[PDB]
Amino acid sequence: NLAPLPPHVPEHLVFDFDMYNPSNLSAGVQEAWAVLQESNVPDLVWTRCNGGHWIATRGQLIREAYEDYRHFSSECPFIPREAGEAYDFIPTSMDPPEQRQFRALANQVVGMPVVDKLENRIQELACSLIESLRPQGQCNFTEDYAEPFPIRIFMLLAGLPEEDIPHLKYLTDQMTRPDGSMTFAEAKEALYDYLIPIIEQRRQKPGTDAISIVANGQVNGRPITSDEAKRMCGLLLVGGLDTVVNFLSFSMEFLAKSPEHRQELIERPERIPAACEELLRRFSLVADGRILTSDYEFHGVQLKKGDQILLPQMLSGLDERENACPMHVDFSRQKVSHTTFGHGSHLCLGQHLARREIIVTLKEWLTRIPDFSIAPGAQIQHKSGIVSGVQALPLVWDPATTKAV
Ligand code: HEM
Ligand SMILES: CC1(C)[C@@H]2CC[C@@]1(C)C(=S)C2
Repeated sequence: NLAPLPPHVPEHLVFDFDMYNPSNLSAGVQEAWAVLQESNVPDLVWTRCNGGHWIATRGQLIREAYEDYRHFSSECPFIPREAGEAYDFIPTSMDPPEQRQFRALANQVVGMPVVDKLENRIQELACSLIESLRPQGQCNFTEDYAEPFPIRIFMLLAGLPEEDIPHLKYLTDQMTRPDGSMTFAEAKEALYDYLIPIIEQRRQKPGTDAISIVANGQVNGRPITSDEAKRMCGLLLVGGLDTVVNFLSFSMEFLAKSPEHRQELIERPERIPAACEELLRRFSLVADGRILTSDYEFHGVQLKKGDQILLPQMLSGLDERENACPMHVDFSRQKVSHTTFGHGSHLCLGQHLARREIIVTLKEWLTRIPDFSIAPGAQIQHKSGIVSGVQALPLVWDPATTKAV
């Protein structure tokens, strides 16, 4: 289902990439995207899929576009347009200067100082989940760790019942990796139905949780509105539920396949932080975009007002112009160049949280379960979307090679 080419699009710029179902998905999600970076592909292409939109393919262009909010607006950041249109998260669907006030508040809730305070729980949960798995000699890493670990921490931060996970996780998934079961607006609405009563409750009787702080916050000298609080919280939920979860699975799949990388981390732990960056580069997984505010000629291509453009954060670090041998995992790269957590004014506020969760997992897993692999005859399937993911990750190990702590 290709959309008819608009008049302004030169036929030579056409490359029919489906962000939701790329062609070489079997080879892995990052590799399926990386087709965009082959020599036969222009830097800036138009795809007829998902209603027609531009895609910048090179880290240089992606960064420029991300910097330029005047031309590339966040108003409609999701493809397809109906999703971008329904999209009303804060701060994400706002441009500076307006964005700034909302960002400052979101920052109060997820930033460094929160990470620092939660550090002990993160460590406690990771150790507990791992120890609980260790003697089994097998899990479903996606269901058994990648989900619970980051989610439970978010749940704790947000002061929401663990019981809500399944319902919430379903709705968030619908947003990044649409099933066809529900449209964006429907999904958005169901999440909002969820949050409304809670926000209400927390404006009346505040707690110390993230929702309480957002609901009762100050933006541009006045109080946040209920609707504004709803729209921030909605974003927080998607970030909490859908990011760290998927990343861990890519990373753990790689480690399961690469003894020499595991060993490296076991023997030279000083390297963890560097490896975490390298994994964030190689297993980058986010792709959103912007909307043209006006007619604009960008690197010799004429963009029309209202045109959406995908600026895949995933792609920058995979670009050979940015990193030599991109598909190769090297913990000792002199410079790890990525835009995994975004670029420009929308840089990921939850990054500090994400990094802490990753580093803990690496350290803690490797400590107890140094030797593991993918289950014999399991085929690992990746899934593409706004946030890419791994369907299931069956791991096996010999308990006798594990270490209790
Ligand atoms: C592996 C982990 C994650 C990755 C790769 C990631 C990636 C991103 C990207 C690419 C953006 C910018 C999007 C844009 O420019 O359209 C961003 C923004 C954002 N993310 Fe993260 N994210 C992660 C984890 C999280 C977590 C754990 C949270 C906390 C709930 C979260 C909260 C946010 C917020 C609040 C923003 C918006 C900042 C603003 O618009 O000013 N992220 N994320
Ligand atoms: C990856 C996303 C595009 C999705 C919606 C905003 C975003 C930056 C976070 S955090 C979740």
